[PDB]
Amino acid sequence: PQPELSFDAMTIVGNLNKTNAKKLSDFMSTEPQIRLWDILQTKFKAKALQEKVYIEYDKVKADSWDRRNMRVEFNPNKLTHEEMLWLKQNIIDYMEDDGFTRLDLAFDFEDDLSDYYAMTDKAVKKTIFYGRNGKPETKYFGVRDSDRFIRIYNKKQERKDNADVEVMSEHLWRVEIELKRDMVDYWNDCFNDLHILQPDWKTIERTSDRAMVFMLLNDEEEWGKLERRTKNKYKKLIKEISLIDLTDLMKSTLKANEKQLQKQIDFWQR
Amino acid sequence: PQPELSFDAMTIVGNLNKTNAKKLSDFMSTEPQIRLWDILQTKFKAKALQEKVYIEYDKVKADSWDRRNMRVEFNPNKLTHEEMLWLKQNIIDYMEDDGFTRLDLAFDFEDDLSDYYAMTDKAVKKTIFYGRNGKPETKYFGVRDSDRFIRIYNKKQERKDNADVEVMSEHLWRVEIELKRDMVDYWNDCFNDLHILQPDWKTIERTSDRAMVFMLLNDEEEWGKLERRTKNKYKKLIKEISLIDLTDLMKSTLKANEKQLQKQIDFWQR
Repeated sequence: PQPELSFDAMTIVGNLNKTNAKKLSDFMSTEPQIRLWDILQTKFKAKALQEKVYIEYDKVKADSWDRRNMRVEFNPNKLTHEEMLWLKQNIIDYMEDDGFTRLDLAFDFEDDLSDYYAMTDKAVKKTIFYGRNGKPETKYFGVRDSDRFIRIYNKKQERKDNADVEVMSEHLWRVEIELKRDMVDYWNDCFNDLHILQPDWKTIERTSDRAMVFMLLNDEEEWGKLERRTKNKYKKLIKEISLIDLTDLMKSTLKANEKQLQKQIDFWQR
Repeated sequence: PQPELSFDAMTIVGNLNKTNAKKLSDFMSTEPQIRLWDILQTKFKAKALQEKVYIEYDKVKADSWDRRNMRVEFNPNKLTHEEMLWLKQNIIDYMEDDGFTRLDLAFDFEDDLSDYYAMTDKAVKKTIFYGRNGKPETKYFGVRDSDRFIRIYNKKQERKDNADVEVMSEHLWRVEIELKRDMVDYWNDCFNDLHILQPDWKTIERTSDRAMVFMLLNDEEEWGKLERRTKNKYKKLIKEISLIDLTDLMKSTLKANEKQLQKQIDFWQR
């Protein structure tokens, strides 16, 4: 099936007038439905819309480092159009120099991806959480504080664990692609290096090759020991080996929805 | 070599009088060298000894979980005898029902443990943090909120990352054993189920060799592809190879230091 695609988090950074700082700070105090703390004239913090939006202002940090002085954070999938309009009119519009600092792509699949092998052709860090079973439940590729980070994990299990309403599907896995700083502008093709695979090594006829791969695919630590020219050889081979690569479906769904998603972004920037 | 062993964290939980709550709350306010916040009559938080000791009191949250109402947290390796005596006299003594909630065993090794891994006789959950190189830096066995949790990680790398003074040894790895709640009393012979192992093939110097074996050990059909002259080379190699189990050295060092460690505990409970 085609995976559902959506933005899953958005950060927006901007700068705020002396006049507007207060104006906005003033406004917020009057509304009991917003939660205010860490207040000074140069500082404030806030959560709004039943704690779905984080809002932070700090000028002295902003002056200390040559940066923008207000962030707004939230997940658009959990906001109501009504709400989105409220937030734009009452917060975002009053920011200047405003743009995106974060942007997350969420591909939901109704398959089980435990059984796929997820890989980057690039030489980066990883993290794997295994279940009691010895099988993987959550995978991270890259590091969170970076231009690009990827999670692949069992959404069903994660939703169940979070006491969310249970799901009609028998399997549900997400593939989240966190784009920060300048990478946000390339969201429409950000999983070029990424592949989600599953091959059948038997059908291959070179013997040492098959062993070597089989090991790489069954002890992730063994990548750590391999010479760099070697790493590339086996990266090549892995990709070269598998029939169905879900990358292709992702790229497709992305293209199919590029225009809507694009509009959805444009909305915030006007 | 024999690994250095020590307790690496201690939590102490107790209960505090109405009288003593204030008394202590009063005492602390007078010392500018201790940092007080989140104050109510039922609540208070504090860090002392240059932020090395956390201290938290909460009556409303003690009973709401059916526990004792004050924690004191700290790493004994980073405290001065002077300091330890200060803390006992000015804090711990005024607690009643006092006992240990947490206790961590730290085995430092001057070897490289990258290729070693732990297994209980259970198939518990796991976490592995890999470096950019593809090698493992940190391994977790179990879950942190439990009677028992184990970290094995590169202390050298972790100390370097923490901007600690660099170390004369070329390798330094720790094996931390976090014991909580009732398990603390059994710090002393846990390893009937447990082994810190290196599998057969891991022990080999040679990448191609170790791959080839791993495959032979995990796919029966791969013998069928191999002329006899090869089979023997790997037959030879297999027999030639043993698992290394560090458990034994740990049990030993533990026994060797049981009495000191035991005294070191007794100190706090008087």
